[PDB]
Amino acid sequence: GDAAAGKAKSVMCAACHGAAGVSAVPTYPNLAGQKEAYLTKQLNDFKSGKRNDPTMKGMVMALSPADMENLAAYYANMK
Amino acid sequence: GDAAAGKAKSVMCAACHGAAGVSAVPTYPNLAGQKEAYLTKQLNDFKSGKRNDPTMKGMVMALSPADMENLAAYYANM
Ligand code: HEC
Ligand code: HEC
Repeated sequence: GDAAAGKAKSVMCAACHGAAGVSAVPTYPNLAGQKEAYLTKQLNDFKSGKRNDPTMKGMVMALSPADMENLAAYYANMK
Repeated sequence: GDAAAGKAKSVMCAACHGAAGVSAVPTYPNLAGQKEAYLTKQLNDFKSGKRNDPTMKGMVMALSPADMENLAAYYANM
């Protein structure tokens, strides 16, 4: 959805996925420029438990449907 | 893993993930420049069934552990 709203919500995400969506640790994925619909589905799937990862299930706990779309827009538009 | 061997096993993967690791389709992820260790984990997780996606489970059933490392290195280093 809204890239700017996503930025506002990305401070925690940046600690692991990087300030510009490129991670510095090899087990944390890069998000910069990823497909927006794919990113949204992953966040939806962590929240629902469809994709089991204890760290990310925890990170999406407080995210609304709009928040996940917005975070996806923020990373997808990274160049 | 061995990027060169990976590239040689990548024809099927390229059909959805793109010839240069950037996909054309909104629900298919880009793999280009992704972290090698992360990509390797996901492939192992599709094969073990720990990550559920009917399409990718299918795609990994034929791959050895080395093939999966090799594909990961191929995408990670492009
Ligand atoms: C570490 C403490 C993290 C923080 C903070 C955030 N994420 Fe994360 N993320 C982390 C790990 C270890 C993984 C991989 C899980 C695995 O299967 O090995 C991820 C993965 C994601 C993904 C999936 C990417 C993909 O290519 O499929 C996304 C979309 C993602 N993370 C986004 C994201 C957001 C929006 C965060 C804050 C709200 C966030 N992550 C925090 C580790 C960590
Ligand atoms: C479509 C018909 C595909 C073919 C052929 C291959 N993959 Fe795939 N891939 C596909 C989908 C629909 C998804 C997303 C599943 C989801 O969770 O929505 C994926 C995902 C991957 C991943 C995970 C990437 C991530 O960021 O976590 C990887 C590492 C991957 N695909 C690699 C890969 C390889 C090596 C392939 C052939 C051997 C391959 N894919 C084929 C769809 C399709």
